[PDB]
Amino acid sequence: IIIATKNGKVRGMQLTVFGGTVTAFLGIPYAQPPLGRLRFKKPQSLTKWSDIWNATKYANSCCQNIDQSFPGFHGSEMWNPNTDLSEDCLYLNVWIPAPKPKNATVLIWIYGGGFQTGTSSLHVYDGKFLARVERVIVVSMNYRVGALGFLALPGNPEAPGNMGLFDQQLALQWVQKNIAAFGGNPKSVTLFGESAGAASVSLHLLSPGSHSLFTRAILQSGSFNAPWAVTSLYEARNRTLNLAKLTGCSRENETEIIKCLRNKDPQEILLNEAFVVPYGTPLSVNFGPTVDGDFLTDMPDILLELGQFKKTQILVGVNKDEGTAFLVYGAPGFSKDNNSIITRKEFQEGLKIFFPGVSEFGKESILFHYTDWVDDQRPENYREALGDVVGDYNFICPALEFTKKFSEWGNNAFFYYFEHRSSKLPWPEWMGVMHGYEIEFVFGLPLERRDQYTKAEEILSRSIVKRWANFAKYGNPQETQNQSTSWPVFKSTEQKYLTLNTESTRIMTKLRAQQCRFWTSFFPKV
Ligand SMILES: *[C@@H]1O[C@H](CO[C@@H]2O[C@@H](C)[C@@H](O)[C@@H](O)[C@@H]2O)[C@@H](O[C@@H]2O[C@H](CO)[C@@H](O)[C@H](O)[C@H]2NC(C)=O)[C@H](O)[C@H]1NC(C)=O
Ligand SMILES: *[C@@H]1O[C@H](CO[C@@H]2O[C@@H](C)[C@@H](O)[C@@H](O)[C@@H]2O)[C@@H](O[C@@H]2O[C@H](CO)[C@@H](O)[C@H](O)[C@H]2NC(C)=O)[C@H](O)[C@H]1NC(C)=O
Ligand SMILES: *[C@@H]1O[C@H](CO[C@@H]2O[C@@H](C)[C@@H](O)[C@@H](O)[C@@H]2O)[C@@H](O)[C@H](O)[C@H]1NC(C)=O
Ligand SMILES: *[C@@H]1O[C@H](CO)[C@@H](O)[C@H](O)[C@H]1NC(C)=O
Ligand SMILES: *[C@@H]1O[C@H](CO)[C@@H](O)[C@H](O)[C@H]1NC(C)=O
Ligand SMILES: *[C@@H]1O[C@H](CO)[C@@H](O)[C@H](O)[C@H]1NC(C)=O
Repeated sequence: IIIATKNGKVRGMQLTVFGGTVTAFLGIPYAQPPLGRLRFKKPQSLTKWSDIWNATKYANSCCQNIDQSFPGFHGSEMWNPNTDLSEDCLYLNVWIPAPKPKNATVLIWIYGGGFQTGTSSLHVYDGKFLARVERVIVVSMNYRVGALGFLALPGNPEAPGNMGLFDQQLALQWVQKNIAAFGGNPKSVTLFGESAGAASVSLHLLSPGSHSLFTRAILQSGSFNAPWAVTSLYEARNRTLNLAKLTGCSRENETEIIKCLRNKDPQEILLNEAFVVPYGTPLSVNFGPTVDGDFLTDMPDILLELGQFKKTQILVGVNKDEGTAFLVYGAPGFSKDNNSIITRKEFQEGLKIFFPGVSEFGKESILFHYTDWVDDQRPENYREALGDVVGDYNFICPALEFTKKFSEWGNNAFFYYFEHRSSKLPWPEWMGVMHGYEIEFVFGLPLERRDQYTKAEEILSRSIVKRWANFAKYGNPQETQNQSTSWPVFKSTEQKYLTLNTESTRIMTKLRAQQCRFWTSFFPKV
């Protein structure tokens, strides 16, 4: 219950899970607190300690604006930090099965949230069920989000960009140096993540500094080639300057700007992040990954296109209704509290909200491609169309394109389409299988017969958990014991994918083929 790590001993705590025991180490530091002269810098190496570090509580979450759009509503508030905000947030968590394993595969979770929010302490990222049920080790880290994590003056070590990515990288390396002491196999490390975390995972596939830090990869609802995932070096600079002016820190010595931004206080930086883009959307990523020339040596689309990435197996997937969650955060006529039937002209107005800098002709080409109703009468037609637009453009099509390009270089890839709507889903039914609501199934929360999930959800979560684990341990996401549908590899020819739900597990082909041809080939031209 005490473990010696390369920088000191840490005390853990024991959890009882399903008539058994998991050992939890919550809040292990892994970097020097990035405070004072360290803010905006790459994380620094943690200096040794002689005590027992008490790893018994989740540590501070990184500073972030929180979602206040639905005060008191669990659908939104379940994603807000459940631990004090602080700049002193570079901690990680380890769940180890009991008894202590001897060469366990390690699952490293990277949370998502548009690169501006999120924290490893969330209830639906609790790693104890995976450790209990499949006897893997689960690791998760906090990493700096927003401008504190991704503010970029490229080339300038005072604000080089991609600090949050380097936080993640530092944690991956902590797993390399220390997880063997916990009973884990550092040669069997699977990164998994969702949304911006999935996109983070995919950039770890392109980053040479990360190639030796993990074995395999799982990408849930995200990848770097998503339109939100990489800030241009153009946007990045115009955005730090806009931050600087809104903080009265505009100097000409760009390091003087950073030193000036360093003595502003977190909430003053946080309050101004929102306005560095002239027009934002519910998908805005004001401060995200950039081609820093360090973590990321070239535009990632080129590296993807030209085969420059770690060669290994990947597991990629998306949910049936990725886009709906964003509609009630700005789109006219939408509300979580009715069925949000919108008209044609509301739909068009919605496009102007989601595609502000897109020409009139671009916005018409979207309307044209999505408004060809099989049934002209359905009053939901435009409501569903807008969600499909938002989901295909932002998630499903970039994910498919990522998997095609990655598998063309010879590696086994598996693709899933999650289409089960949680029976506990607090959001209205019309929003469907929403962005982020497969995470609870992946982490095995429906395995706890106490918390209001159906039988069928237990069965499906149990199968997903087995498949994620077999992918991590063995590179192959099969459930071999219970006469399950075999999960085929995804090849750029047949493009077979696996659907996940309670009813039927079907092999299908060429997900959203007609919609993605518009987004991936035509639309980038406009
Ligand atoms: C590049 O920077 C300028 C400055 O942004 C403005 O000031 C910031 C501090 C912030 O408050 C933003 O909301 C502002 O927009 C941007 O130029 C402005 O453009 C918008 C309309 O596009 C408008 O507010 C003003 O006409 C412009 N202001 C100035 C001083 O020129 C510009 O949009 C930024 N981005 C790009 C891609 O050019
Ligand atoms: C669904 O609800 C939306 C959201 O607006 C409502 O306004 C509050 C007063 C309350 O009634 C809540 O349920 C919502 O927050 C409706 O959009 C509104 O529509 C009316 C009439 O068109 C208009 O006055 C408002 O500007 C709209 N608000 C917006 C666009 O934010 C919508 O009409 C409702 N749809 C259905 C089918 O009931
Ligand atoms: C670290 O914790 C030591 C023992 O704490 C034990 O665990 C917690 C959960 C409580 O149940 C406590 O009563 C247990 O004994 C302390 O003795 C020690 O002082 C702590 N160290 C620091 C630096 O806080
Ligand atoms: C763990 O497995 C690796 C190969 O994945 C092996 O080289 C190593 O010796 C093993 N360590 C143990 C069993 O302690
Ligand atoms: C001002 O900028 C120069 C480079 O133009 C840099 O060398 C110097 O360190 C900056 N001033 C301070 C006080 O850092
Ligand atoms: C396989 O089926 C058994 C019932 O025979 C069930 O208890 C078990 O949880 C299932 N395992 C998986 C991985 O689905």
